[PDB]
Amino acid sequence: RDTRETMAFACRILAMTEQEAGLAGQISVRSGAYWTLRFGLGFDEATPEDFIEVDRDLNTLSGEGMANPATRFHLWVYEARPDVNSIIHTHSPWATVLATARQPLVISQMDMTPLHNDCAFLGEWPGVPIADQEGVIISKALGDKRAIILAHHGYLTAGKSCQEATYLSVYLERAARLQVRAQAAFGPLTPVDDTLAAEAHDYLLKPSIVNATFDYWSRQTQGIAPLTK
Amino acid sequence: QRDTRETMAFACRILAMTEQEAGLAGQISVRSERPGAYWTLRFGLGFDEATPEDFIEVDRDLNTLSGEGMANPATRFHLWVYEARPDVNSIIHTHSPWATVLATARQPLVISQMDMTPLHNDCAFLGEWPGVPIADQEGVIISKALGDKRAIILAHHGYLTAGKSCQEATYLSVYLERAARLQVRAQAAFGPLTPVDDTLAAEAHDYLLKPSIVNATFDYWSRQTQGIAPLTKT
Amino acid sequence: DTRETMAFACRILAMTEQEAGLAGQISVRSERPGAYWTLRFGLGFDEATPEDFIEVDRDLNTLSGEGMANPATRFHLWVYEARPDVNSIIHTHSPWATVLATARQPLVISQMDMTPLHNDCAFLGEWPGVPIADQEGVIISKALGDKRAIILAHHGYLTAGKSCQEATYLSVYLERAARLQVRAQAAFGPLTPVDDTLAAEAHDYLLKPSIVNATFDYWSRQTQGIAPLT
Amino acid sequence: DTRETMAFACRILAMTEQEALAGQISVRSERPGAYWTLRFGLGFDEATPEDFIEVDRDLNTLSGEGMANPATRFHLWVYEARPDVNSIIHTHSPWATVLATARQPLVISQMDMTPLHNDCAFLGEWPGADQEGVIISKALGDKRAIILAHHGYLTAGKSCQEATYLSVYLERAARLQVRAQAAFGPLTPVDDTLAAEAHDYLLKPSIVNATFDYWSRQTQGIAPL
Ligand code: NI
Ligand code: NI
Ligand code: NI
Ligand code: NI
Repeated sequence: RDTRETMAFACRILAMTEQEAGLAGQISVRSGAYWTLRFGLGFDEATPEDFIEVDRDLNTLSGEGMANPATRFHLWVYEARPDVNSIIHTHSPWATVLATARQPLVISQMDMTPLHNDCAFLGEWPGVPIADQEGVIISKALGDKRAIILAHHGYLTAGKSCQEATYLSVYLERAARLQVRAQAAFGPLTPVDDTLAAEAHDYLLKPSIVNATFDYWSRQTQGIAPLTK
Repeated sequence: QRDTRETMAFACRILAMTEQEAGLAGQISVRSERPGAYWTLRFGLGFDEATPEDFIEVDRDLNTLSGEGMANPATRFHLWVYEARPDVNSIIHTHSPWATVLATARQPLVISQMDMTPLHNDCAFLGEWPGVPIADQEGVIISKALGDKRAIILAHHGYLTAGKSCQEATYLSVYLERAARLQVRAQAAFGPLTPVDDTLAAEAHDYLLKPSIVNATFDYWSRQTQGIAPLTKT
Repeated sequence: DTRETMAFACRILAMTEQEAGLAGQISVRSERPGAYWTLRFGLGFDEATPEDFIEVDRDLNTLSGEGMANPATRFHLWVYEARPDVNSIIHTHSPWATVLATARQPLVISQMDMTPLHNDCAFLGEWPGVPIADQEGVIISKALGDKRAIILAHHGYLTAGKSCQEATYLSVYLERAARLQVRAQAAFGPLTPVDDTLAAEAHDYLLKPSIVNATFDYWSRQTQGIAPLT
Repeated sequence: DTRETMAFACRILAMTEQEALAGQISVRSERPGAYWTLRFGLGFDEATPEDFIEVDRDLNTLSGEGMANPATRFHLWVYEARPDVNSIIHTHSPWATVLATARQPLVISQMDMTPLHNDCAFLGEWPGADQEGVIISKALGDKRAIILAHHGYLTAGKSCQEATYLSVYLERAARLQVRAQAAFGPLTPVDDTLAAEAHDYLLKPSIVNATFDYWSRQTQGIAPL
């Protein structure tokens, strides 16, 4: 119940922080099974009852609905990364600009540091590959990283929890927006010092900050009343 | 008739939601079951306010055959596209923000990302801007330049999409506008883009244009326009 | 009817994203000589109601309505005196038109919707700081000449219409034209202008009273809220 | 009244699009060595008057319910260095952070940028509370604002209304500069004498307070016609 509620909030947060590209969004949580948003729904309409548990053959083991067959590749990532418990893939507007231009992230600001030495870049675009080819390609290119920019496609985040995968997704999208806006006006950016970036990376990825931020974004999706007159 | 008008009303709300307003420049039509006629949004209304009763059926002379209202005379040229393209049943024309950047800069789309592929080998580019021609000349110019494509970027003007259904014309419109936004933002920061392989782009084009995906995506966007309740508070 | 039209013009300007603190100005020439209708000081365009528009004279005395005029609108009298054809003036520091003003870049007519400003947008290259009405009015009236709009370097823009509907339509079209030009030049460099003869025909077509008034009425309905489809 | 003013300042910052839990706001307390601030874990968009607490130099809550955001402790060094400052805002707002990330100072080229003319410091070093406070107080000097390289910005006002006004004007000035440079390259600055006159005009209390009250009314919702 807690997992489905967390996944529903993660979906609403991703929709609120403007990540939508038709029905291209995917989310999963490790259960050889995984929890995922049922087929045909967007992140903005997800409720706890829309998350189903499914095996390697995409058979539903718990809940009502069918899995989005495009999430089958997530099993290869979970198999390669025992530390990963949640995966998010979207074609969000600004991260997809970096993907389309074949441009890796350049760590030049405090909030970009959760991706410092933690964002892989897959240069090859295999088109619409089958689940197995995509899983092997993405697991290999991801390596031990928390995120990957997929050239000509979008991005994927891989977190130890659904809260961490969501936090990485939002921070990667905002980091991409900052980099694209800054390079359009001023050209290539000078990165910050690697040692200080690694310290800021560890600071921003502490569970207390990740969970408090996820809970804040969750409250924002529910609506906040203006101050009374 | 009722289902056609309801589909057109949702298409208008979806275009408005996906931010495509430039005054009353927006046009939408659906080929009528009656020869020589088309359904279209009545004059004076924006896409964001369209309801089923705002779609009227008009003839080649712009006489209203069915419904209450007068046609936007600027939609008369659509008849030439329908005549040239028996496969086309719905047309959308707008001056949306990002697609109009490409049109203004005389820059064709460069297919460099998965969601740009429904326009791969499917977007014509009219390089000449003819000013404000009368519907007949506008119709011949646009039908000839469109050829067999699903979309066209009209230099110094905007774009047009031509679908087998109103759902397909809307899907092409949204994907073209988002593809143009991605390209403009990418080129402003990084310069010209590297196009993806043509064969893989054509496969992704065919995958994304399957009727099941087009209709499910149109229905999803239709639900979005109606408002989605937030998750409840405890 | 004048106060209602001005209230809708204000809501339209706020909706179409022109906001910059309380820097906005709007006026309509009064039927009474030497007077003009304007939004009262301290209110933004987004909160304007018909009762917030007052009629004021050259000395900023309130002739009709409740409230005090924004003294920064005094120079509008100089434009009305120089242009008998002008009945409504709008000045704001809208986001995109102000990028052109800040960069000292005139509009380049390269798309259909930019044509209402073709041969109709002056450019004041000098920024006089915070001048008094006497100086600002002469500077702006002289630079505007017979045009419908002017980009004011390092400041913003002003539109001058035969009606409040036309001043509003010019304001929205200028802001969107500036957005299109800035976005296009950032990605692709300087633009190719369209043919002058065709641009003048498109200018006349888009400035016809029927399309100006239908568009103003459409934007008016949008500010009031539209219910989603059931 | 202080907590209500801070609640409106928070809603205005959220409305004028500044969100990155990175946001900080404080007001110097009437009690020496203390400051009022938004409690930990809340964003500016949800702040109510009861969410502002009074805290001491050791981050102990003196008044109200809640714990302070420990990252606000450095505000004490700015208050100690600047007796004229009574409110401080720090955010990583979208456009001001573009300038900070690119190490680009503001170039005063338009009327609404003038409240920052000769009033915006630039800290070039990114150090990754005692060290942060000394570094930021020294770099800020006597200015109303500072762009912090690779980080964000801070404003320091004589009132919460002035800190909020400086925040909004700096973010909009950064947006204007970034959009203009992307399309047209480096900007020509306006005349310094005229910029200083416009700076003084726009920072008059009547304009600052009327503008803050206008933005406060906007956060509450305005009925359509
Ligand atoms: Ni994908
Ligand atoms: Ni058109
Ligand atoms: Ni002004
Ligand atoms: Ni910070």
